[PDB]
Amino acid sequence: KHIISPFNPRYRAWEMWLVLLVIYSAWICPFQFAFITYKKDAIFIIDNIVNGFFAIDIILTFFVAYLDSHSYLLVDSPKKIAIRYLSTWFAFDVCSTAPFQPLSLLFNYNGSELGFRILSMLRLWRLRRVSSLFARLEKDIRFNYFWIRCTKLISVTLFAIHCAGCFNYLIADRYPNPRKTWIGAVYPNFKEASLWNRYVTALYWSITTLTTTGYGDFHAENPREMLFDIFFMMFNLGLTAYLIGNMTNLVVHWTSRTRTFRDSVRAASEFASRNQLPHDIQDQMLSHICLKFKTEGLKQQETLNNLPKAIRSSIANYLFFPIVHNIYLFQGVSRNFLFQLVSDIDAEYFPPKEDIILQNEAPTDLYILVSGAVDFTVYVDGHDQFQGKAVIGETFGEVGVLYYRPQPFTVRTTELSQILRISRTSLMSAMHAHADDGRVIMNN
Amino acid sequence: KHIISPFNPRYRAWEMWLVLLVIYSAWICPFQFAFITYKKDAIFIIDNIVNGFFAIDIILTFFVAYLDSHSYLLVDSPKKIAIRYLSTWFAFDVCSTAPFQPLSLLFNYNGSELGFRILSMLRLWRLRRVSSLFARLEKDIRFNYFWIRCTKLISVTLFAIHCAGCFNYLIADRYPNPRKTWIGAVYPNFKEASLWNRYVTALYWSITTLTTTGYGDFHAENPREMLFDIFFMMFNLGLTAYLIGNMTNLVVHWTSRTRTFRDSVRAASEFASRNQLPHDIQDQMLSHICLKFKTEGLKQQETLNNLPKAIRSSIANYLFFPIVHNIYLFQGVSRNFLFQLVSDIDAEYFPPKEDIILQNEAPTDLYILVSGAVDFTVYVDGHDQFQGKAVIGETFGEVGVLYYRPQPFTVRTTELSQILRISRTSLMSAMHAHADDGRVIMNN
Amino acid sequence: KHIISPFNPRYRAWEMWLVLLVIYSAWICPFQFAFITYKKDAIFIIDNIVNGFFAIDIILTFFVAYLDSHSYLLVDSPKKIAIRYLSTWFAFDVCSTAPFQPLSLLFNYNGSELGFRILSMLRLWRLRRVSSLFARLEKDIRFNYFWIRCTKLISVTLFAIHCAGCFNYLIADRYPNPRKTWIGAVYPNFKEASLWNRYVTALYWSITTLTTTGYGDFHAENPREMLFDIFFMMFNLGLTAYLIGNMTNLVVHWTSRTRTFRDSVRAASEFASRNQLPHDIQDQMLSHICLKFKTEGLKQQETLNNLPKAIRSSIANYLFFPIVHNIYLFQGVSRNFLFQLVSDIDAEYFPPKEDIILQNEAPTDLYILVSGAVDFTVYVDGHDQFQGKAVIGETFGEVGVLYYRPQPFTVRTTELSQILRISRTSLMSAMHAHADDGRVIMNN
Amino acid sequence: KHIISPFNPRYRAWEMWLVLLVIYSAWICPFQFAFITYKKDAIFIIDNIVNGFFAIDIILTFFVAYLDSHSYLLVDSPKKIAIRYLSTWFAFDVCSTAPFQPLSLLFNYNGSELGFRILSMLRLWRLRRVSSLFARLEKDIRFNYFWIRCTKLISVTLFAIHCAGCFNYLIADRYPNPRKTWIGAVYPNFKEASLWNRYVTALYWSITTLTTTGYGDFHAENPREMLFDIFFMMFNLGLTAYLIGNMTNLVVHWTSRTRTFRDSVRAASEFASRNQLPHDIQDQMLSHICLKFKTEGLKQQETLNNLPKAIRSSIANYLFFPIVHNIYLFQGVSRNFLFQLVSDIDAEYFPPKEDIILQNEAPTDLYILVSGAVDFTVYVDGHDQFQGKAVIGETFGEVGVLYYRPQPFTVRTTELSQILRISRTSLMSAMHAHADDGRVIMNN
Ligand SMILES: CCCCCCCCCCCCCCCCCC(=O)OC[C@H](COP(=O)(O)OCCN)OC(=O)CCCCCCCCCCCCCCCCC
Ligand SMILES: CCCCCCCCCCCCCCCCCC(=O)OC[C@H](COP(=O)(O)OCCN)OC(=O)CCCCCCCCCCCCCCCCC
Ligand SMILES: CCCCCCCCCCCCCCCCCC(=O)OC[C@H](COP(=O)(O)OCCN)OC(=O)CCCCCCCCCCCCCCCCC
Ligand SMILES: CCCCCCCCCCCCCCCCCC(=O)OC[C@H](COP(=O)(O)OCCN)OC(=O)CCCCCCCCCCCCCCCCC
Repeated sequence: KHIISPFNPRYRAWEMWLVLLVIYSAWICPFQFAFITYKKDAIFIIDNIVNGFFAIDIILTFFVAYLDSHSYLLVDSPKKIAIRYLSTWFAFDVCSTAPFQPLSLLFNYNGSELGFRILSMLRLWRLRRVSSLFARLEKDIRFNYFWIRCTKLISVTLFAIHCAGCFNYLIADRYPNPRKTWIGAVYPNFKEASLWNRYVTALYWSITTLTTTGYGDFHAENPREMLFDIFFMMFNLGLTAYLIGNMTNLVVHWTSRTRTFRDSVRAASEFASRNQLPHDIQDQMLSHICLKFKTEGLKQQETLNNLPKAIRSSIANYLFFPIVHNIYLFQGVSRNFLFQLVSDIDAEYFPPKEDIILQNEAPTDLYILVSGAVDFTVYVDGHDQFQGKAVIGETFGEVGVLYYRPQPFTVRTTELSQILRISRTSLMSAMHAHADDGRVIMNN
Repeated sequence: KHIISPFNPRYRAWEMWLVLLVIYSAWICPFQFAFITYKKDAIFIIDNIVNGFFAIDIILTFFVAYLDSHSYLLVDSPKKIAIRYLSTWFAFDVCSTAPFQPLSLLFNYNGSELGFRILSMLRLWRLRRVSSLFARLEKDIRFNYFWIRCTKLISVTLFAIHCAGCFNYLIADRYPNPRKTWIGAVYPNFKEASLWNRYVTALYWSITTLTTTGYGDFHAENPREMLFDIFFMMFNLGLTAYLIGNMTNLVVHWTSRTRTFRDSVRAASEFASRNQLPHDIQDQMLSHICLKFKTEGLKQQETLNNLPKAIRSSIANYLFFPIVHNIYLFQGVSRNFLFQLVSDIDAEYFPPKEDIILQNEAPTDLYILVSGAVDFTVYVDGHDQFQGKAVIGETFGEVGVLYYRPQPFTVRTTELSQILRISRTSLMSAMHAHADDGRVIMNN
Repeated sequence: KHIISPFNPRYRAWEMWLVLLVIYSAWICPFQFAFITYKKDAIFIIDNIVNGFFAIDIILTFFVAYLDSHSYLLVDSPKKIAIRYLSTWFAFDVCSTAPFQPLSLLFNYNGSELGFRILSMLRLWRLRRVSSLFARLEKDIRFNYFWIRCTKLISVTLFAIHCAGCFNYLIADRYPNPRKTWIGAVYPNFKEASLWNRYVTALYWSITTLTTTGYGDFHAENPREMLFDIFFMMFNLGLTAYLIGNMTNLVVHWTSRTRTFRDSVRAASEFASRNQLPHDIQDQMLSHICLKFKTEGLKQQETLNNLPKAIRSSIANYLFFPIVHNIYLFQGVSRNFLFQLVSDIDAEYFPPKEDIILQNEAPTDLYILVSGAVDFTVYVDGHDQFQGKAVIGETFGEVGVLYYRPQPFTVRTTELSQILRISRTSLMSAMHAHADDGRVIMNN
Repeated sequence: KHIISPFNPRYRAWEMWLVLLVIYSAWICPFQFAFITYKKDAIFIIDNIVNGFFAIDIILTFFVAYLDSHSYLLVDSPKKIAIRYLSTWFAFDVCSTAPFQPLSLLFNYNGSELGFRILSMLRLWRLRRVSSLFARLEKDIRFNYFWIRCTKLISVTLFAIHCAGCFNYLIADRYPNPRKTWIGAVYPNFKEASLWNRYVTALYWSITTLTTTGYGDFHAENPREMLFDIFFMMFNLGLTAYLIGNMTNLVVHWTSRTRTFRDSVRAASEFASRNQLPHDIQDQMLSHICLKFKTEGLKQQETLNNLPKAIRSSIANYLFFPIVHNIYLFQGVSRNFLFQLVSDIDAEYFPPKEDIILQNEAPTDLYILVSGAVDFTVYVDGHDQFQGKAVIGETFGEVGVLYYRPQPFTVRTTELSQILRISRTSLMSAMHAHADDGRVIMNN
């Protein structure tokens, strides 16, 4: 219709500008509540320009498409747009837009009272535009997760230091008795003096109790600050148990790859020590785990067991398709038979001096050497050698279909392919009875 | 029999009222132990009305059915009811009901002594009605788990602040020497003065050491408070290691859905970067993981692999039964053959521009388009198109039973069904040899 | 041979007595190092009786069998016993037995010096008998794990409070300058006075910094205590990060059963809300998860998938063997055919009003009602009913071997057995072609 | 070519020497920044000898092979070596080598200024040689993981104590007002006195706030130290939430073997208590879990399900190959038939008095006794006995191919082999129709 979708450029840059008017309007919202208690006319225009840019956006979000939850498609219908916005965030977001301190200055008051500037704390209710941006950026795959989760953990404590260093200056500044307050016991005057733009003393108190260091030079004196310190030191129990529990969740997400690798190396050194294995086979099982971690990641088979059928079969056709193409065992065969390279477990990456195929074995699989070198041997000491692109196991459908002639083992560092009795024995039926003819030509 | 079962309304509202008489009777139980040490006749009637409502419930729970543990059925037998209650919570719950301070006032005493009002601390033994309600509400599926586990974590610390701010006023109030106590060193009188209903000073001390802030304005002076601070600061080691360990368990339960999603996106970007994949296939595997998370949740296949046989087969008959009904390949077929839509993996939700079926493939499955659109193509650039309810893979049991004619790929956002060679090839035997006749009519 | 095995009664009660002489000899080992610096003749006999009971056990452990690591059998050979004990714990355990303070009093000294009573700190090296008992009791299945792991966490901190409250009294008691120490700044004399058997002041200092409360009434004054507080406050970083990390491991072991239950309920309420399921099928899938948790535990199928072959088949022969015995479909059949009740998935426990078998289905399984009641119905509203021990699905090998006549659904609370086409169709071969004869007699 | 590979001995010992010149050059880098503010000529030669050994290594790393990331092979090409080093760590590592304090002494200055010795803090940028050594040693399997991860956790806090105890002495030493600083309020002079080589006071302040103990004897006085304490106490929130989250990760890696063992024992005692099993079968299922943990580890089947095909088949040929060799059922058979001992589940280790084979069962497997003893019995009380190397189940391919004659059960402690109907029934095809002849000879 005549509705703008909630995507680029005239809306995802307007929404990024209203975030900068929430970070500002949640900094001066408890700061002018305590320190700058005049608010005559100097900052008065910025807090009304900003409050005007949040009245436009009440109008503007009756024209956004909102991306329906049960259909996963955009809704372009100005009635269902309207009933949704009027039921979730209209009675909440119009109570943060109507001016109480600027506009209702004209009735009787002087722009300052206790139960009249507390109504200006509803400009902290527009913080949901920032909290619903951290929820959106966590699922955006082009943004990091360790540096969004810590930005959410930093911005919460920076707001808890600020909003409780300005709520403990109001208890001291509005005490009818003399300086028997937390700041008055060491700095006896602290008013109309001591450089009001440097409120570092009020933040130094808040960081000392939120981190639970506690020096005791600033502490509660009157029973008004004993109530506030009880309600603040119960908040800091819940805060530091939330930062520690979140950083514990992040360290586990940090170091889970290197820890489950050191679990499987440990479990394969417990196995080769209980059974008193020789050193010549313990090195073959430990060099393989180290090379599987360097090359195949940690969970690669679980990664591409979730791709449906055609994302997986298109990965295996960019990868090693001209490897299985130009070998002699499939030469002059049709395109559609070498379009079944969909069960190649090509994640081999064998280390040097590792046996791929033993001397005699149940001949389960052929291997295709992608890059590297392999040296055949016979029962005591023989010598044959395969080159950098050949096949090393093709005598599992011929005169030795119950045995193996050589015992190959790598020399440099070799990547193989491992086609395993599902595309030569369990693929009798599709095409290519010609492959069994191409093998006997090489044996002359 | 004549026995009331432990369910609604005359028992699950009576049990909710005795919880409010435990929250009260665990607040004034250490409060009148220390501050209001008179207890002449003012609060005396409320602590005996409440103590009478706990004598009724000793009688009443000889008539409750209790829901046997090895049979999972209610026991209505007034003898086995009686032996169970007399062996678990009778010698414990009659020691919290007999009045020691009210009733044994009449022998010799004045209602106050050290070893006589400590016997009134057995009214803290009725706290098991609250602790066995948090265990019941955690397994009730109509109550939340993140806001029951934090209510249990708040009520434990609120009781630890209260019961140790009233046990450290008794050490100061009952010290025979003058004000060389923790409160006497700063407020030298603090007795018969300083507004006894405002005991905020005793809670301000307890919150300062339980959170381990520690200001040092209130500290131990005499060796009676040095013993109590040792036994209290060893409790706060075990308390804050229990709140942090529980909130770490809750944050892991909070953010496990978005963290294992960002693990699988990371593992599929490590795979497409080691193998140097082109950008045109990396976008197909990354847009699929993002859409599988939005629609199929996280573990949906593990959810409905635990439903037995008929909960699962009734889900698949409300869902997409008139989808597989009115298509041409099953038209005029019996009801009982299209009552085997029990292996439809209908959780497709394919993104736009994703290939469902390649050009040539092992023809494993037919697909039924539920909602969306799909455009067929030929080897270079062709064009055919399926509508919003048709079948896009039905040539896997006919003239191309070893191949595929088109290569379909989505355009809008499409949900499919994927019946896969278990209800057309491995269902030769039940019924419907007519389905192979309905296909040749559409090919004319 | 003539060797005692390391088991009951004359050795596992002697070893439990030497543990009580380690708990004692690790309490007075830093206590007489600092406070009771005389040690003339009063406690002198107990520290030599105890030191004699540890010289017997050097002799005695040349006659213990020790239970070999690679063979899991006891070694009774007094030579290999000897080489093992002489290589692990002989040069360590004879350095904790030879008396330096008692026995070498006779050369020149008065039983006290700095570099002579530090050699009596090697009586802390016999703590390995306690540390190797916590490792043994953790794998003993008749002892708890939550109350052994916390006893190890309590005994470590109780020793860290004691051994660092006695090492910070030696810095104050042996300072050549006057009372400008941590205790001397508030209690100026503190020597030959202030009730030496009450060293609570030295423990009150240690608990204040180990829990990191910190009051500042006792702090370091001289640069000897500034060095000790640096080496102690680096130990308390490693200590409280070890208690919090261990209690986090215990809370996860505490509450893993109720948390993964609330994960699977949540995942099945996300599934029934995205697909807009009716309320009459959402209650069937949610009442089943709640009853599977109450009765089948959490992981029962993973429990008895690890028992080898005959522990599992003997569980299923005590359980529900006279259930499958005396039914009509196996009546007059041999013992060895109803000795194949080894694939009965009897963990049914169906809730009320849950459908077991639909109206028409692939007839996969028969069910045997163990306890409860079941009511059959026909397509709209019919009525038949099975009793408390009958068979409800036996028409899957007869005239309806492609269908189902009724649609049973529970009424009370029912436990079933579910034999599923592996002991009636895939057991044609063993015995009992008579079972197909017993079915046609009941149909007359 | 003429290029040295990054391995032993002339490079992996040169790199270990430059680590000792980073540990030194990150200790005196903030130490001479604050305390030794002269730096005339005494330490001047060591900070230029060290700065010369880091100018050699800028030259030397244009000749190292670097082990390519996508090929896992060394690159010997002096052009691609050069473009890699010039793009990662050349503009970073030449800014830490050019002398600013020594070499630019000759222009105008006296070797000390604020914005001139801050440029000597770029000698902290050579710390990446230490941080990239902890990343390398974590994946080296010949080094431990619990004592590399704690060495990284100790070295971070030792640097945070040092670098913030020297940055808070510069605020006190360079304050133009008199001693109204943190150290000046208690030690009023502290300059040209109080033993400058003992800066323990500046570390005692830093350890008191980093561990959040907080005594209050040293606290901020001027508004320069109130800014530094805010920026430091926000760092200590992020530091102690990183040490606790890392030690929680290490304790879970510490005690995961004994915790999942106590989970499976608990889950098998919940199962044998709900079903009211007799004590004679509960002991058989609990003694088996305890012996499977002692011998088979925790995850042994998951260990050797990842070895490819020939590491696994060479483990089973060193292990129990002369066990299956010299038994009567395979005597005089070829080598290649007893080269298929690749499906032997030899991890039995049965406890005493445990039934291996019941009286009548589906005869699924034969067993070969490796070490131990086994006693046969008949239905009530019979007696036969197998020796220490015999076969105990071979009547599953003969006259009782639907039954079992004895019911063996162990007596001492027995390890078996369990060949299970895949090498006698599903190996009809390879060789050895002679094995069925060798069985009838033993039955005479
Ligand atoms: C130097 C100063 C300069 C800077 C000055 C300030 C600049 C401000 C700039 C703006 C900052 C942004 C502020 C808002 C950030 C957004 C916050 C947010 O999104 O947090 C939401 C968070 C939800 O949790 P999260 O982990 O995101 O959940 C994921 C799954 N939903 O939820 C939270 O935030 C949770 C926070 C934890 C709070 C714990 C409270 C525990 C309370 C326990 C009470 C105990 C009982 C007390 C009773 C005492 C009575 C006697
Ligand atoms: C009122 C008082 C009354 C009572 C008085 C005292 C009575 C004493 C009675 C005896 C008490 C028993 C004492 C011994 C108990 C046995 C201790 C034990 O077994 O602990 C071993 C434990 C091993 O760890 P655990 O988790 O058991 O391992 C499981 C897997 N192996 O290992 C541990 O213990 C670990 C302990 C943690 C220590 C952390 C140290 C961190 C160090 C940080 C660095 C310090 C040095 C820095 C130097 C660098 C300079 C910058
Ligand atoms: C206005 C301000 C004041 C307002 C006051 C309000 C009045 C209070 C209202 C009453 C309401 C609260 C009533 C009490 C709460 C009831 C909840 C409860 O008790 O829960 C039981 C809980 C069970 O544990 P949970 O983890 O739930 O177990 C799950 C699996 N069973 O178990 C627990 O809760 C366990 C408690 C944890 C404590 C652990 C600390 C013990 C450590 C001791 C260490 C000693 C070591 C000694 C070392 C010294 C060495 C020298
Ligand atoms: C007795 C005294 C003697 C003194 C001797 C001194 C000798 C020192 C010799 C040198 C010692 C080593 C120094 C270098 C340390 C080397 C280790 C290192 O840097 O490692 C990097 C480490 C990496 O992280 P790790 O978890 O290993 O990652 C694994 C997966 N990549 O990363 C880290 O280490 C991370 C650092 C810790 C994290 C700190 C978190 C702080 C964040 C909070 C900041 C808040 C900012 C607020 C913003 C306010 C905005 C207004």
